[PDB]
Amino acid sequence: RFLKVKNWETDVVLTDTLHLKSTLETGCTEHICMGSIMLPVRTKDQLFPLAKEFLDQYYSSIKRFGSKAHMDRLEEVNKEIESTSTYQLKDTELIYGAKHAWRNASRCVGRIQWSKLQVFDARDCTTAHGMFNYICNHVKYATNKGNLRSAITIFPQRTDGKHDFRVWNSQLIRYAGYKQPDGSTLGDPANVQFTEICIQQGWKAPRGRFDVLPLLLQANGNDPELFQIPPELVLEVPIRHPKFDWFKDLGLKWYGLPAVSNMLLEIGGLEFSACPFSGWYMGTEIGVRDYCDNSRYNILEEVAKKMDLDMRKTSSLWKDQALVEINIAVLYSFQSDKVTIVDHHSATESFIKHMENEYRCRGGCPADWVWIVPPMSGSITPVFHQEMLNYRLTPSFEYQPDPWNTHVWKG
Amino acid sequence: RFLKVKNWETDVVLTDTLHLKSTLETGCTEHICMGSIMLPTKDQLFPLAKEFLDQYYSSIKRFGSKAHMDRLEEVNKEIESTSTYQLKDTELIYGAKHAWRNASRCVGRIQWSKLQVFDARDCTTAHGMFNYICNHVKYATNKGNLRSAITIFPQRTDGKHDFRVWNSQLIRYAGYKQPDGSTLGDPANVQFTEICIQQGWKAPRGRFDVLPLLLQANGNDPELFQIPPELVLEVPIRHPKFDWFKDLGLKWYGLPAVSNMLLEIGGLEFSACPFSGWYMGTEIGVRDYCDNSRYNILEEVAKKMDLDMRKTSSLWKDQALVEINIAVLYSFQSDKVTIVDHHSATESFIKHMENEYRCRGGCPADWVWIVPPMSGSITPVFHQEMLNYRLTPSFEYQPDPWNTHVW
Ligand code: HEM
Ligand code: HEM
Ligand SMILES: CNCc1cccc(-c2cc(F)cc(CCc3cc(C)cc(N)n3)c2)c1
Ligand SMILES: CNCc1cccc(-c2cc(F)cc(CCc3cc(C)cc(N)n3)c2)c1
Ligand SMILES: C[C@H](O)[C@H](O)[C@H]1CNc2nc(N)[nH]c(=O)c2N1
Ligand SMILES: C[C@H](O)[C@H](O)[C@H]1CNc2nc(N)[nH]c(=O)c2N1
Ligand SMILES: [Zn+2]
Repeated sequence: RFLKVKNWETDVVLTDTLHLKSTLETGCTEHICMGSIMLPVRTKDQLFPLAKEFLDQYYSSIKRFGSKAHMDRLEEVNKEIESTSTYQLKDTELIYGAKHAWRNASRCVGRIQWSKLQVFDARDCTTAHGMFNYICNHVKYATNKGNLRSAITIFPQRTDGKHDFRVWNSQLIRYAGYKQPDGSTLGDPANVQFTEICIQQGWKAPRGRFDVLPLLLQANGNDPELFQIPPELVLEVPIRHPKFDWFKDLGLKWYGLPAVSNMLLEIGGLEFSACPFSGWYMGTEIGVRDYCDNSRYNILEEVAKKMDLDMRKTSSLWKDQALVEINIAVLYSFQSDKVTIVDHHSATESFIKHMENEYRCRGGCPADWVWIVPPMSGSITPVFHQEMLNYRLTPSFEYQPDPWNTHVWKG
Repeated sequence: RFLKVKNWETDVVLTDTLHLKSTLETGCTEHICMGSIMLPTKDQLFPLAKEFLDQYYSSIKRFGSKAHMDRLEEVNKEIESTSTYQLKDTELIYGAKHAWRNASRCVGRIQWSKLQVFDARDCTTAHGMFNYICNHVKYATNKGNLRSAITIFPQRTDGKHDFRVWNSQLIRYAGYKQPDGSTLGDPANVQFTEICIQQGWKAPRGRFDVLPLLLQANGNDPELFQIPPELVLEVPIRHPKFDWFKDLGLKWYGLPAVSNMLLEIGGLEFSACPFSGWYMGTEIGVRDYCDNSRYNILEEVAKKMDLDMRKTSSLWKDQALVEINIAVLYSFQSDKVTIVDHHSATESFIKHMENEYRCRGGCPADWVWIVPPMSGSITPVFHQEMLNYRLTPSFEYQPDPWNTHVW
């Protein structure tokens, strides 16, 4: 079967065959679409077919499908599974798997970059201190003094689910949030729960509005341990506006390195529960979501007051006016400090080229419109007008429950 | 199977049971989501009629009543006999209001029960259709105090006698391809502007020429009619800050009146059912004015604003986009023509959703269409999980008539 998608701005039509290789389920049925739903201990039984399919993919990509190297690897993995109940990926396979998990990430607009991913193998790590060392090296490498480089660090895979490696931080670099007795929040409201865990674990909170959270690292299923990222490794950008001199006095900054650390990396049926990865920011992630979500720093009103817009009627679009200026400031500040950032116009245009290229060389590109379209100025970006097909391919990044909800404490 | 939708800004969780009553298919499967795809006999009829009559009599709290069973029998008699049936006026009004209520792509559904339904099922000619449409337009426009309305022409019989309005909207601006190479007026209507000229129309070849109506009654060739200009309420677009905005020469019409959809009630098909409400500001300012395939004024506006258009990262497009949409709202509000901004309309829809979940068990909703085309995440609908499913009565798409008309 074949499936067509149309760009309604350009009339370019693309044909998807790649969805045929999709096995995992979407959440939708013939009778309900769950496309806007945020989120809709594995035995040898199901593992060898997952390994075989991955190794077929791997050896096909290197033009060795059916070779003796391919057949020998299949044999070797089979015997390792039935004898040890799991198996170890070769370095080349791990790198391939991590790159393709990114390539397959249908919610990621930044995938044109997928093949230039730096993969750090941390599968020999055994302790939380070792994890901290690997993560520091990741941050330093990825940050590269502002010339950001994509990277992923891969800690040992799950064994029986009782010895998991986990990074308890949702991102490697994030600001604390503190609930005050008067009901207000200081810092990032998204991080109040995690901040409280850190404090309970012994973290001495500075209780400011932009406190970089400590790392909370769990090795081999043991209780997690606290570590402070060396401050010289945390590149931050003070936010100023190119026309509004009062904007700096808002006291805003952000960190340069977006580094997601709570997802699970699935490769050939193996589960890597700690696999922090990093790229560089699209400006709206900070300017629209981090700063202007009502549930986050929520600076629209203070910015709009300082711009002296008509704030009495929403049809003045004072929120839309302030939002644009804030996002101009974020982009101006990062570029002025020579920290890598991409605006949503450039990013979505690159994604369309990537997607067309993927349809030609690969037969498709799974894409989640709900997430790909940026959270401001949607229809003046080319992705808004692009039909997209969403389906799940493996290798993949998956969500996993927050570890404090599942962890068995040792004491 | 009893599904939950979460609002991630407010943590409000609603439980949807209405989707289990859904019948038609979404285009999605368990292996592939098509949420962003724009367009995915005697025996079939009686279950359709039964399903509809059942919900009608339930809604008036007469389920399982004498009148319910009688009407079920009478329609059953009529289908066995005539191979179709006719709706009572009460059922027709109910069916049209619920077609709107069920329109999962419509953000303006909080108004669904205040729809004025005009029964035009006695219409037989295109001149009669024109007359009904003029009355609709005058009633709906209401000197700028817009009122929702639908006019329902006779239902399909054998598909040879269809009533169709060939316009996609009752009021739209013409589109002309220049010898110079580009497009004058609305590029989206270049083909329809051709079919009007290629049928008799005499075009002013301006930038904002109201298109004539092309009306097809009973399957005959469609006929041209000019809507009386005094019935077409237009708003000149000015900005409450930039005096040069007026010189751009922009205007738009006040009445959004979709005329090319098909209304399905109880299995009966109404191929000509123009309906109208009032605009959300972004439909004009974001889509009509700033789409690259439409009037595409962003460059000229940014030029007049003297923004740095060298690099995309100056967000000059975004800045211009905001000012254009401030002016649209300002112009309509100043001329006392009903319009709603995207902030108000999406707040209304969240309120509508909670109402529908409370009193009905759910609300089918298409996030890809509901979230406005600018400033998405500062509107509450962006953070609202939505379930999309197809209920009937419904409005459906249908092929353009010129691709079907046995001429
Ligand atoms: C290189 C520059 C990159 C850019 C500009 C970028 C951009 C984005 C953005 C804006 C999102 C939306 C998520 C949100 O709004 O919270 C996203 C999602 C995602 N990205 Fe990328 N990304 C980049 C690199 C990467 C890398 C290196 C990886 C993995 C190796 C990755 C994997 C993903 C995944 C798995 C998601 C799904 C998010 C989720 O489901 O919550 N991205 N990306
Ligand atoms: C009264 C104020 C109304 C507002 C503010 C409103 C708003 C909207 C908007 C913004 C859209 C998106 C369509 C697009 O972007 O092209 C839409 C779609 C739609 N509206 Fe409403 N509308 C209103 C009244 C009505 C009425 C009276 C009906 C029918 C009786 C209706 C039926 C629909 C349908 C069927 C769609 C989706 C059609 C499609 O798939 O393109 N609307 N509406
Ligand atoms: C509602 N989000 C909850 C949630 C939970 C767990 C993970 C994520 C998440 C996952 C991602 F891969 C990406 C994001 C955006 C942050 C981000 C990451 C990267 C690598 C580049 C970029 N430019 N930006 C967020 C989000
Ligand atoms: C990409 N659209 C293609 C297409 C084709 C056929 C019909 C439509 C369409 C259908 C609708 F019910 C509504 C619209 C927006 C116009 C509109 C209509 C009404 C009643 C109120 C409003 N405020 N606005 C457009 C759209
Ligand atoms: C309800 C909805 O699915 C949710 O708000 C999504 C919408 N699209 C998004 N898109 C991106 N990139 N990031 C997000 O967090 C979200 N949130
Ligand atoms: C491809 C995509 O489905 C298409 O551009 C849609 C996106 N969402 C939309 N939403 C609304 N309200 N109106 C539209 O025309 C569209 N177009
Ligand atoms: Zn779907």
